[PDB]
Amino acid sequence: SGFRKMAFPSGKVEGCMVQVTCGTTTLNGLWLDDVVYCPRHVICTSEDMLNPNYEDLLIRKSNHNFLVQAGNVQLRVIGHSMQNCVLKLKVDTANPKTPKYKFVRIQPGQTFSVLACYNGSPSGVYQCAMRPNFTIKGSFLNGSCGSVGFNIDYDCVSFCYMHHMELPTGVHAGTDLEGNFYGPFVDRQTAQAAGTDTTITVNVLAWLYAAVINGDRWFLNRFTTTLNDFNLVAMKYNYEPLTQDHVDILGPLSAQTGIAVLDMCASLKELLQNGMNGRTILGSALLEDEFTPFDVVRQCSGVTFQ
Amino acid sequence: SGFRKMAFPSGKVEGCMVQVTCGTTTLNGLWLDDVVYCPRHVICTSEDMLNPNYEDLLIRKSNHNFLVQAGNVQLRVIGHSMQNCVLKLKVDTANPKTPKYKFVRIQPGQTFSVLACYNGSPSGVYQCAMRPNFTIKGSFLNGSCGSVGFNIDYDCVSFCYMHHMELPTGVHAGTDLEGNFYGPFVDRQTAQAAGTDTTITVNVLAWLYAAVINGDRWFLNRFTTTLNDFNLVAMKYNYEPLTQDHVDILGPLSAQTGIAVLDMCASLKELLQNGMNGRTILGSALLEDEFTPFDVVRQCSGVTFQ
Ligand SMILES: *C(=O)[C@H](C[C@@H]1CCCNC1=O)NC(=O)[C@H](CC(C)C)NC(=O)[C@@H](NC(=O)C1CCCCC1)C(C)C
Ligand SMILES: *C(=O)[C@H](C[C@@H]1CCCNC1=O)NC(=O)[C@H](CC(C)C)NC(=O)[C@@H](NC(=O)C1CCCCC1)C(C)C
Repeated sequence: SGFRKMAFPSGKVEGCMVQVTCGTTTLNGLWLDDVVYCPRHVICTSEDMLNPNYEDLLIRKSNHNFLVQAGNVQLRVIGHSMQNCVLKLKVDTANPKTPKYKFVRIQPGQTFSVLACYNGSPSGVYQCAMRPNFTIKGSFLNGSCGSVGFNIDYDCVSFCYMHHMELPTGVHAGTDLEGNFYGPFVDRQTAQAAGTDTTITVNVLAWLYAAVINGDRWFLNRFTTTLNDFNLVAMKYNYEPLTQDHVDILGPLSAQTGIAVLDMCASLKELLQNGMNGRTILGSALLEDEFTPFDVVRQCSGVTFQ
Repeated sequence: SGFRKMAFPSGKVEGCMVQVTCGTTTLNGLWLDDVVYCPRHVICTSEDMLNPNYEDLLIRKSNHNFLVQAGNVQLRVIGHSMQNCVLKLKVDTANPKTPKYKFVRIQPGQTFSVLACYNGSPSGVYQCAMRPNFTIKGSFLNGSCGSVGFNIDYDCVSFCYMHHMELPTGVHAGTDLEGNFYGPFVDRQTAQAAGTDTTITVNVLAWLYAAVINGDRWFLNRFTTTLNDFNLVAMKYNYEPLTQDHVDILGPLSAQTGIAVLDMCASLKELLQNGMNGRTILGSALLEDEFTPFDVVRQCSGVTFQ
């Protein structure tokens, strides 16, 4: 038993991290086959980031201006191209540690593991969720750009996020591996408003199901509710509306616990309107919304990866 | 900025996990050089675990009775020995993925990363702390035994924990890699009382320092306190006493924030006696005690590993 914030094993991603240096700016790159992917603002100076002209800055750069180091061995760049907000540096050596990989663009509410790196070396791994406002609540310092978010399915690593910037709110914004930002953000040091965040309701319900599987059942009440009446209450507390698709995704958890989804919604409705009265659920005094139903079933059934 | 529960990169440990099968019982093993380490109750049946005679059970076992598989390749056992509560299976092939490693016995209050494995395949990675009562609050299912806890220092993996059992309280007990249990526990299915847990005070203070570094400063009050008067209040709320050694360990965090340790203790004293009044610190409504001062400085300074 037990339930913990669990991240994917990072071994397959660790073998792909390199250091990319262009002048003074050094950050991390993703070495897949004979291509190194990294944020394009590596070609920027501190004065350029206020309003950078990336194409103009890149034209003044040639292949030798990019210092790519994998561990202690330097990789030679033999070509560079810019795809949206990421640079693609073709190197003369293909990464022998390249795993089976995929480039995916995740949806809001989905989770992924972040491998925080500095100077091409991993610092730690943690689990994140794509917030409804297309930000993430990560842990990034100077030089962390190029760190990637990923999921592992069987033996295939699904790269879905690359870190680019931090907003003064404390949250972080980035792109997919094709260079397209998540949300209305741009890679420039200027005022950008992030929309108000919302609680991921289907993830809270999945977390409550995990609590039942682990023996934390005090919050279960004797009532049921309709999907419409639940969403009217959840909307009041800044919860996303629960769709029938979300009810279907919670199917596996509902059958394992014998608790209908609308019955669990009735318990969540009482938790929102009355609070916890100083009690905890799975060791938390707040409702957790960064566990997908797939995360819950994977941890509660022991799904492994190759 | 930002602060997350962060685990070490698991790549160096992933290359050491194998599947160990003895009859029906299958669990995980740690393949280091030409030795595979695994919990000794792999030689037990479900009826044996009530009161097992491990030496008698092992004498009836020969080398071929241990099926060790690394991925899809079977490793041949050429010798077996029992050291306390772990089996040491000598295999004819030395693990080419063996990293620089060390066997350490951690102290209560220290943290480490757990790589949860099933059938020798990693499922996820998360950060744990050795509770004062020598248990851990992990996430383990059937077949997780053999999963190891570890820290990474520079390039050396310090193995410190191997999972053995779960108590009905929901907590988990295990051994170091020499087979010696943490706490007064034995590897048998019988009633065993775990001592009452205690909040790790120096870790809470380190967590409050992390909050200040990340801009969460509302809890800082204008008062100071003595080390003795703080421990009298902390004892009332089941906090471990703060020693001068703990004050010295908090030195780096105190100098970075300019907040004396006894000043932060005065703020923690007010938090304990008055609560948070519905407010959060680093997104938590409860005080976190599973971050060491070393964990805080590593995440707040970006320490990497080879
Ligand atoms: C890359 O390594 C770096 C990581 C940042 C900086 C360090 C703090 N935490 C991080 O994740 N990214 C970086 O420097 C960004 C470069 C882009 C401008 C291309 N810059 C930022 O992230 C800056 N953030 C902002 O300017 C926001 C943008 C929208 C709202 C106003 C301020 C930070 C603050 C340096
Ligand atoms: C090994 O894979 C397995 C992992 C356990 C079992 C599954 C639940 N979560 C885990 O971590 N360990 C295992 O089966 C133990 C074998 C030893 C007896 C050698 N058994 C247990 O962990 C059992 N726990 C107990 O018997 C406690 C011991 C002290 C208090 C009374 C009950 C579990 C409950 C099967």
